[PDB]
Amino acid sequence: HSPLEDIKVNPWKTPQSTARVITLRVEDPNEINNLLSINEIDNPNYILQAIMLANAFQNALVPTSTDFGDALRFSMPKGLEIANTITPMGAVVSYVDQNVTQTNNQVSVMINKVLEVLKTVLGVALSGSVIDQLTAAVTNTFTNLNTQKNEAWIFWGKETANQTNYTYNVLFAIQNAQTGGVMYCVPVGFEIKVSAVKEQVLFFTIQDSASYNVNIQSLKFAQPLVSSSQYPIADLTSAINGTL
Amino acid sequence: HSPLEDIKVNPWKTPQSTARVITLRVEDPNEINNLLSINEIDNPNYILQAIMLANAFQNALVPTSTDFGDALRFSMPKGLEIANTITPMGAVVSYVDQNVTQTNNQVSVMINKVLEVLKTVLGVALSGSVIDQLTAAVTNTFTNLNTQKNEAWIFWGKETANQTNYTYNVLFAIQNAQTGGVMYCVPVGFEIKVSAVKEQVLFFTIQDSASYNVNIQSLKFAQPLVSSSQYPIADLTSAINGTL
Ligand code: NA
Ligand code: NA
Repeated sequence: HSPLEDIKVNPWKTPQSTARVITLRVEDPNEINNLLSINEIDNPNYILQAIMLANAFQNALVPTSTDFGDALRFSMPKGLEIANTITPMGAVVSYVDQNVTQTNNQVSVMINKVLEVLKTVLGVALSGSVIDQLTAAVTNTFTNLNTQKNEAWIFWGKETANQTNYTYNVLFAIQNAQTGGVMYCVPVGFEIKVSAVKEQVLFFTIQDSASYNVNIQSLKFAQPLVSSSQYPIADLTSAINGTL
Repeated sequence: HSPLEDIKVNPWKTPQSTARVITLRVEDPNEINNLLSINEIDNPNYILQAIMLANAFQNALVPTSTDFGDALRFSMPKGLEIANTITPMGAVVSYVDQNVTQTNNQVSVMINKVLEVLKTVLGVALSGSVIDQLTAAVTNTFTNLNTQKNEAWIFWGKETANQTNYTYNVLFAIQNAQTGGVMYCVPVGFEIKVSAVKEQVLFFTIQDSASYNVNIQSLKFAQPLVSSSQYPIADLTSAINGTL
């Protein structure tokens, strides 16, 4: 019942997203998949294609060294080998195998360091389109670990009084305006040593301080798009199960 | 190359889950959906059914009072009305509309209070099967809000020097051993007042202290299962878009 004011437009205020977010936890899959699958898609007709890329790079996981512990991590080298075998055929655009370290800094700093590596792998345009999920995904690598601790993508290694070893395996599938005719796939294998006992790590936040020695292995894989709109849903159920 | 030791079995050590987790962020859906869709499924053939339940309860969102701010929240009453219209037909098993409050306690405490309400709605058996996602989902209602702040399920209301108002809309779809022949659907509308400015709230952790006044509105809806294995994927793309 008030008067209608003229428009004051703040060109910096970010508008609320219209993006729909759906998370699926698939109990007891026929075939085990140890990659957290994070998908940024504008056309659901490429969901099947995204899952099938995750199915493939499952074979690029490898055990860590015995001195690290009993863990699986995505290997950049084996990833390259596997990349070649994927059909429809496609190209490895970039790859990285790099150590990241820090001393007595906040976890937030470490997150930014890791983000800097994955942003280099994705590139500016690609980073921008997935910035929210990318940030959240790296955040959830170092914090929010309690609800994740027994999940299929995280593996705990050696556990001393001064240090905890663990691996974390996440995969990004991107298909939007910035990808055009290809879907991009970016698996990431984290091998993390952190200067805290597990009980503390399980409840680490961005405010907590810690020293890290971290190895990141990743690659970027473009696969030309293949719509699946005409295939039955049974084919998607099969891809999720890893039996397709 | 070591000797093979006899088995020492600790019956309390939780085994690593085999559950596959896939998150979809669907850019620019045809129809906007303001519910975070969290799905606990053992058979992907019921994914379509889960999305279609989320599509329906979108219509049960309502604006908050003007004094709260410009926000949408799932309404338990309107939910009941909408429940009746859903096909295939089904039953409202339980519903809640309850205030939860706390004074100068840790955020962790508040999370537990809310969890106690949603566990009452789900029941013991049902709670147990989805305990990890349920805990994470309530955790992400009060913390990890920075990467979420501009997403479609969270709305910011009035923002004073002493208080922040916001709503949070999440939906659980459950289909597993504990559900049998029905899928369960549990939408949740949070109306949250918290005794901190937004800048602080955006970076609240479980360790932070705050006073809350929170209204929770939810219901539990059983729908007999309908497999979609024979339908084309285009039908799933359509359900995601809200055009089916
Ligand atoms: Na961000
Ligand atoms: Na838990």
